Amino acid sequence: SGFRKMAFPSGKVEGCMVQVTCGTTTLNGLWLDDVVYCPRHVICTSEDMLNPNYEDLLIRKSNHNFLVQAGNVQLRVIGHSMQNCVLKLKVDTANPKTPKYKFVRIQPGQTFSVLACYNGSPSGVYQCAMRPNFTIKGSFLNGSCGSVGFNIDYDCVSFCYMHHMELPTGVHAGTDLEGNFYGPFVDRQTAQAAGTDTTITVNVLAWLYAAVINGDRWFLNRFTTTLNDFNLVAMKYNYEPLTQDHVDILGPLSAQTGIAVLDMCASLKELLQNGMNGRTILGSALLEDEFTPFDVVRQCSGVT
Amino acid sequence: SGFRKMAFPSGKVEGCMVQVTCGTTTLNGLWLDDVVYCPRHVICTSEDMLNPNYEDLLIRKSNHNFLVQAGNVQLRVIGHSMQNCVLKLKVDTANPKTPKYKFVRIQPGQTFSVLACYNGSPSGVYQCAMRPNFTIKGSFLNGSCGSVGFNIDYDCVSFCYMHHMELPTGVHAGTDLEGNFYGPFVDRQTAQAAGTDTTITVNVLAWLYAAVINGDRWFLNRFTTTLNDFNLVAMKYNYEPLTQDHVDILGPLSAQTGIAVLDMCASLKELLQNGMNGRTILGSALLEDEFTPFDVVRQCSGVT
Ligand SMILES: *CC(=O)N1CCC(C(=O)N(C)c2ccccc2)CC1
Ligand SMILES: *CC(=O)N1CCC(C(=O)N(C)c2ccccc2)CC1
Repeated sequence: SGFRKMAFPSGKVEGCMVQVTCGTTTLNGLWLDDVVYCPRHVICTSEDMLNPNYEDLLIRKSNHNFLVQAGNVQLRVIGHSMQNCVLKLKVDTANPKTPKYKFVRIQPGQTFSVLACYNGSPSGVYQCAMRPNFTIKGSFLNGSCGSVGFNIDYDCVSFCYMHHMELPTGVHAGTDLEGNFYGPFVDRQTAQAAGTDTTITVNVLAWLYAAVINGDRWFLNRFTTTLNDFNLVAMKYNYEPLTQDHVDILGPLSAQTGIAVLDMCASLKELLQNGMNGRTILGSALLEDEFTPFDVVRQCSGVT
Repeated sequence: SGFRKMAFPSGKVEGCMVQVTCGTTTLNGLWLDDVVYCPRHVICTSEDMLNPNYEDLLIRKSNHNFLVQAGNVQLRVIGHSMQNCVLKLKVDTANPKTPKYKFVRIQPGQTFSVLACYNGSPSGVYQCAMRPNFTIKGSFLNGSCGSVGFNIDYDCVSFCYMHHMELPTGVHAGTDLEGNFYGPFVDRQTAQAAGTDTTITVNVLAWLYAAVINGDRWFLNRFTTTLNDFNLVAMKYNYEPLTQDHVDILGPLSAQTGIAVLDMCASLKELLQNGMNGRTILGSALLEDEFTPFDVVRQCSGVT
């Protein structure tokens, strides 16, 4: 028992982190096979970032300008191309530690682990969620750009995120591994405000199931609700509307605990309308929304 | 910017996890050099655990009874000995992936990362603290025993914890790597209740500094306090008494932010006496105490 915010083991991704330098700028790169992926803003100067024309700035760069270092050994760059907002630096050596991998584009509500790196060196690992406004609440300093978000399915790493920007409100923006930003964010230093940060309703319900499974049951009540009734309450509190897909996705947890999804919705409805009353659920004083139903199932069963 | 509960990169420790089986029981073992460390309760049957005489149960076991498997390759056991509550299985092969390491016994308030494993396979990584009552709030299922807690100082892993028990209240107990349990817990299925779970005051103050550094400043007030006055309030709310050592330990953070430690104590005093008033600090609705001043400094600067 016990339920914790748990990141995937980072070993497989640590073996992929390299340091990329272009001029005065040093950020991280992901080394898979003979390609190093990194944010294209590595070629910008602090002046360029205000309004950069990346195709133009890239014409001024050659293979030898991209300094790629894996630990203390330098990698030879034999090609360079821009794919959307990432650079793909072809190296002469395939990464011997390349795990089995996929590049996936996740949806908001989906969670992943971030291996925070600086100078191609990993510093820590934490669990994030792609927020419904396509931002992530990360922990990234200068030098952390190029750090990746991933999920692991047994031995295959599904890379979903690469860090690019910090919005002036402290939230983070980045791309999938094809260089397409999540949401409307651009790799430009401009006025990009994040939209409403809605709460991931299905994730809160999943975490309520995790709590019942681990002994925290005080919030269970004698009520039920409907999807439409619950949604009126979810609307009021800036929660994602609950769909029959989310109800179906919650099925395995409903089955295991014996609590119908709509009854758990009525518990969540009461928690929204009345607060926690100074109580906690899984050691938290607010409704946690960065555990998916799959994360709850994984942790509650011990998937490796 | 952004502050997250961050675990150390788990790569170095993943390469040490092995599966240990003794009879019907399968748990995890730590493979460093030619020794595999595992909880001594691996030799118990569910009947034995009520009142086990480990020296007696161990006489019935030989080197060939300890089945040690690293991935799909079996390790030959050439020796076995009991050190306090852990078994040390000498193998014929030194772990090629043995990182630089230390075995350290941490104090309560100190934090570490747990690589949760099942059948010698890592499932996830999360950050814990050794609670002042010598328990940890982990996430461990059956099969997770033998999972370790660690800290990393550049390339040296300091192993501090090995999982052994789950108390009937959902909290966890284990040993350092010399087999000595933290606190008064024993590897016996008996009535072991955890003591008062006091809040790690110095860690809360450190996390308040992390919050100011990242933009959350609403809780800052026009008050100050003394160590003795603050301690009257800390006593009332089951907080650890603040010492001049903790004030000194907070020095670097006080210096960086310009907020005197005692002024931050007065902010913490007001938060204790008045609550958060439905507000949050670093995305949390309660006072976080599992970030040490060193963790705040590390994350706020990007130590790899
Ligand atoms: C996220 C990251 O690693 N980086 C973005 C900020 C950047 C930096 O420190 N400065 C000042 C800069 C350089 C070039 C272009 C814009 C801003 C380091 C890399
Ligand atoms: C923590 C851990 O991995 N283990 C302790 C519980 C144990 C188990 O499932 N049972 C039923 C058991 C076996 C032997 C002795 C006591 C309890 C699996 C290992």
